Amino acid sequence: ASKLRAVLEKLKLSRDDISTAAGMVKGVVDHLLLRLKCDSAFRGVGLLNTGSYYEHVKISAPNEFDVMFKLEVPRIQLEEYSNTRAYYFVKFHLSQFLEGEILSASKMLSKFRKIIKEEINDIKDTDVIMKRKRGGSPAVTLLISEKISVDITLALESKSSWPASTQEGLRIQNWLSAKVRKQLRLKPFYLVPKHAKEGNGFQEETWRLSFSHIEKEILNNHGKSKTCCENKEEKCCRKDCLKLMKYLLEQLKERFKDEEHLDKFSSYHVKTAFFHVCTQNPQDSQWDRKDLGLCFDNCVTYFLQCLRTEKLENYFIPEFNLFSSNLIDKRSKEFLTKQIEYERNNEFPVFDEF
Ligand SMILES: Nc1ncnc2c1ncn2[C@@H]1O[C@H](COP(=O)(O)OP(=O)(O)NP(=O)(O)O)[C@@H](O)[C@H]1O
Ligand SMILES: O=C(CNC(=O)c1cccnc1C(=O)O)Nc1ccc(F)c(Cl)c1
Ligand SMILES: [Mn+2]
Ligand SMILES: [Mn+2]
Ligand SMILES: [Zn+2]
Repeated sequence: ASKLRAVLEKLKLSRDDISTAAGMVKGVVDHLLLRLKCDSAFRGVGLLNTGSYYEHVKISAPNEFDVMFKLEVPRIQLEEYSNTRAYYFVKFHLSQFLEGEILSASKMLSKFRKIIKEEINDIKDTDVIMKRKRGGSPAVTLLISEKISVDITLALESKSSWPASTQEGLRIQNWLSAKVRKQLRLKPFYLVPKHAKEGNGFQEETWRLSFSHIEKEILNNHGKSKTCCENKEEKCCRKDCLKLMKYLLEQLKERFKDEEHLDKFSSYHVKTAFFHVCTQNPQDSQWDRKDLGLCFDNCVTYFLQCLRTEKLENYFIPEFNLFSSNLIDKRSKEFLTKQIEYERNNEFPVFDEF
């Protein structure tokens, strides 16, 4: 009926596209998993599916999938890197990766990337290529059949207690319950080969904490009520609001692709801000389908406040500020503030098709 509901209709994924893309991705991922198990270093890899497709908040087309290839490293000892809260040294067939007693993130990622590159070349039945290494990413990115991108992130799995920098994160007690928080923090955590900033460069030995699996569990079990979105009387608009925030940023980045001020914004910024708004608004009655426009406004104004105050804490690691001036210039946040305010004040013309 409404403008926003019409936008959501256009953002829905086609069942046929899903069927084709799911089969294509599974074939390639399962192949690489099998072949990586042949290498002595990656003998123990397992699959975890992550990101927006597996949280059912992928929009427009199923053409971008995220997966972790995780390895359990028992007796893992961590050392936080230079008070960064999110980046760590890992102290420790893995010997090829040691730089001292440090298990080098870049060394492992390099070898991981090299094995995958050699293995996709032998896939003659399918058209699979490696995309160029994108700086700062822990992923190795594939393109299947010129159309579907798959980001494969190497991860070390730890079944130890989560690091102390997470003690005050995951503030879900009033929304999803204290007992759920306790259950989630008994799950493993992951380290991925995303390196801390060091000057104008990177500390290439360091790893980054990742809780992508907890983000998926929260998105796929997202209500105060256990039956949220399982029946026609409890269809909340939380996922719709995240889809609309993602589309707002996707559209602005496309329009402003030649404007440097939008380069460092990402869908993870809107995902993080969305989790915070869920913490702020914990009741399912604050996400009623009939209030879609108000709920989406709640999300837009929260994100605008994050930009203006330069505060967007990582949801798991509260002293890691994604909107720190060390990461994004004030001028760039003000620029995005300007464009989002324009959309809010004009009923989101960037959502119009014509
Ligand atoms: N900067 C980051 N910090 C922590 N985790 C991240 C970061 N970027 C990506 N991730 C994780 O990796 C997943 C996949 O990344 P990405 O493909 O960029 O996002 P997405 O959520 O799948 N959104 P999209 O692909 O645009 O629909 C995210 O959902 C996060 O769980
Ligand atoms: O840091 C990054 C940079 N982002 C990307 O490379 C990107 C860009 C466009 C689409 N997708 C992606 C992707 O990452 O999937 N990603 C990241 C991934 C897993 C993690 F556990 C952590 Cl901590 C960070
Ligand atoms: Mn994705
Ligand atoms: Mn991705
Ligand atoms: Zn719901």
